[PDB]
Amino acid sequence: LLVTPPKALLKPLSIPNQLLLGPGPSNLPPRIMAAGGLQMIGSMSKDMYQIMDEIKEGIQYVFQTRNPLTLVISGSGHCALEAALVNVLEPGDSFLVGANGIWGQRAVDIGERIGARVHPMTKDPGGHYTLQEVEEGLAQHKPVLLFLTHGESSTGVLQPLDGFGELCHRYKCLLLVDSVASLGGTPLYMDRQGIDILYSGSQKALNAPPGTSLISFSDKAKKKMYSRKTKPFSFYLDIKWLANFWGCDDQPRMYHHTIPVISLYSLRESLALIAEQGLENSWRQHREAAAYLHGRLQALGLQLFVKDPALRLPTVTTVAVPAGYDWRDIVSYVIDHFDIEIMGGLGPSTGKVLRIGLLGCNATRENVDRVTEALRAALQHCPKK
Amino acid sequence: LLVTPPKALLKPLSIPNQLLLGPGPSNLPPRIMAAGGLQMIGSMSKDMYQIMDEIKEGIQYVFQTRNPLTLVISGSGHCALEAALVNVLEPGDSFLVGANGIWGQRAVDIGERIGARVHPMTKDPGGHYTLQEVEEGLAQHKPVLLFLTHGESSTGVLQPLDGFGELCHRYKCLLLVDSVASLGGTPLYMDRQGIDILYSGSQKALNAPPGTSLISFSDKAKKKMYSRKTKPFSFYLDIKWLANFWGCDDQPRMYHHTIPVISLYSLRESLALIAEQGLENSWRQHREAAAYLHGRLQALGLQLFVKDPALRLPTVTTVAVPAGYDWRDIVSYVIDHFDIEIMGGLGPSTGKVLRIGLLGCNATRENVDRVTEALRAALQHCPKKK
Ligand SMILES: Cc1ncc(COP(=O)(O)O)c(C)c1O
Ligand SMILES: Cc1ncc(COP(=O)(O)O)c(C)c1O
Repeated sequence: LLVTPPKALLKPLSIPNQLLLGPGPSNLPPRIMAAGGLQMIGSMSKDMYQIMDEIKEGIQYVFQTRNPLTLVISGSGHCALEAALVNVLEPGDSFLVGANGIWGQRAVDIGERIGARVHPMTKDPGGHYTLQEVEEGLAQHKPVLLFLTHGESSTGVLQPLDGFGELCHRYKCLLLVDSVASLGGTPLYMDRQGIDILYSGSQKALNAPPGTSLISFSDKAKKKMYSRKTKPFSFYLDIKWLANFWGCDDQPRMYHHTIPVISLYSLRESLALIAEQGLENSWRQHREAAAYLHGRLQALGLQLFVKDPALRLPTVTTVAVPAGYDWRDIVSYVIDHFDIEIMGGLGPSTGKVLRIGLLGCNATRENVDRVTEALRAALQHCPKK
Repeated sequence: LLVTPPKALLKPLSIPNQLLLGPGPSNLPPRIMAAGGLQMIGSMSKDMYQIMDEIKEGIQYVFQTRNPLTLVISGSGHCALEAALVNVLEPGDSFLVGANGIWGQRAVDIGERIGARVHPMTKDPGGHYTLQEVEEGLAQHKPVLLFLTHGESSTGVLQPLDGFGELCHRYKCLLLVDSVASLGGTPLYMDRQGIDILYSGSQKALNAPPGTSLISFSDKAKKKMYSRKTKPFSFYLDIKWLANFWGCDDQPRMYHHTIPVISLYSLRESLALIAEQGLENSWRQHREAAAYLHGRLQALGLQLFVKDPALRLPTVTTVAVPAGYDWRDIVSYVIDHFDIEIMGGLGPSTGKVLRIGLLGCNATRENVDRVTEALRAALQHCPKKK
């Protein structure tokens, strides 16, 4: 044979112990690890459908929606975003985007690829959108769809959502919201806030492993996706097929693709955990953990990148890189000496920030203390121009 | 709150003990279960990249390729097929498809959606392509890409592959092969056989959980994907981005999407297990387990759907549904009474066949015997038309 068994593969798997305090993925609690170690069941068995149905109820709970077109996307946060866009948007459709961070920039990229006429509302990192600004975009561009990031994990921003749905609906625009970083960490009410498409991911405050994502569509969104003149560019993400297999339509489930059974166990357990805790209690925990972190970072002489506390995303905090340091030095020091992962910036915030995540079971004052101690040490050991 | 905590989630997760002898997914051996129970590491950590590098080596081993553009797709087998098509095919490209089962039909569907000029070579379930049939399509349709299913798990057919890559190259056509159901279970040699795009899935003979897939691209395929004057319709599956993050190009790894860290542990362990067994040993195991199943099925009075033994896929065996039975009765009998899963047909083979899988750790004499006794029972106790 051309290729021999890889020597490295003949060694056993060995992973380091890391406290993951960046913007995700987050460490896994015991129940979620335990679920990940379970045996397979048939991907189209009655028992699998029951688990799926329970996951659906769980998503409806954490999104606060009664939308029946609610399901799991078999891919990461990006894949749920792509699923929303390739299904809602048809070539030529006007697409208004909140490009105030990497996530709006990604929505622009996807939208251009699938033929939308994309209209970015570009805002410096750290900014958020007002009702006035969005209405100017609706006036100008008459979009079929608005994208807004709820939790801007690249900039640390918590985007207000009240009023945007009603505004979009007046202009016959659908409202698409990214809650990958905000879900479970901060108030969110899909139906009350008139959101038409809402997606999140498994690996942020839910503390499930990365690889799945959560999505829900309103009746107005469904009407668009189900009256397209062309098929979506994606078969894997075609919502008509996915809606059927997830039991969201009035037909028996037909095979589309094999769902990630073991990941669905773990997701089920992550939704059970937050259902046990209670949404509002989870919001409380994150709010207070972030407030504690903010004060500890400030005591170090560090400056929070988002100055208005009301606009700070509890789950991902941005810290202005301290003058004189190489942020890469700080990030490396924190993992190398304290086995804690934090991150620098991303997209427009690249080079400008450090990012510290407080996600679910890892949103604790203990972890705030750990990362604060590690940052303190990095500031006095990392070289300062 | 509009929605209160679902009471069903407040109960513990419980799963039944099922022997999965369908065409996939397969049961997990203990080492793969154990990998899936591990703690997280950073998704862009040095240690993660090492694990990715080892998985890449494991893919190059099981595919038998030295292609540097080899990586995991963060999606099921369908996602790897879509990744191949959306990156290789530009709107208007001629696309020749071996449409001899559901997998060719799905390639047609994707090709149509992404604006290719699709030319199906249609065949009835059980059919396979000869070199002369493919050359007639290559001459008539001038394709930039041919899709062939290697292991046609919906029909039980093993498509010969020798010489198809060379033939395609003579017509300046890329060869894309689906080996989701064949990999590990039957001979396959990506570079030797001139295959330009090869993909497989995690949940068949590798016995990993479903949801990841394996893909490799030749330099000829890479040239086409990196030479197009349109961006692919997908960001999530854009090969330029994926190649970078998987360490296949000249640039620092950039964040694209978060890879499924835990699934990569388990996929890594699955590649380690087959690297421990040895490809050829795995081929022998499957060949012998299937030969045994074929004998035991025929001794029951059942007819194998693929009449030419050389065309029989070891990993997935199609059986004619016996006259007078509702195949649904047989399949439900077997899971309801024995906790054994088998399947009916799929796409064109629906209603025509039962499908029995022998995949990796499940490809054993003991499991052939269990399914044989289950079918014996089902034949004795399922209603037969008057
Ligand atoms: C707000 C936000 N949106 C989208 C994503 C993308 O998720 P993924 O990395 O899982 O594709 C992330 C990581 C995120 O924080
Ligand atoms: C040959 C073959 N191709 C493709 C698929 C689809 O794979 P998945 O369900 O993982 O998307 C299967 C199941 C298969 O046996």
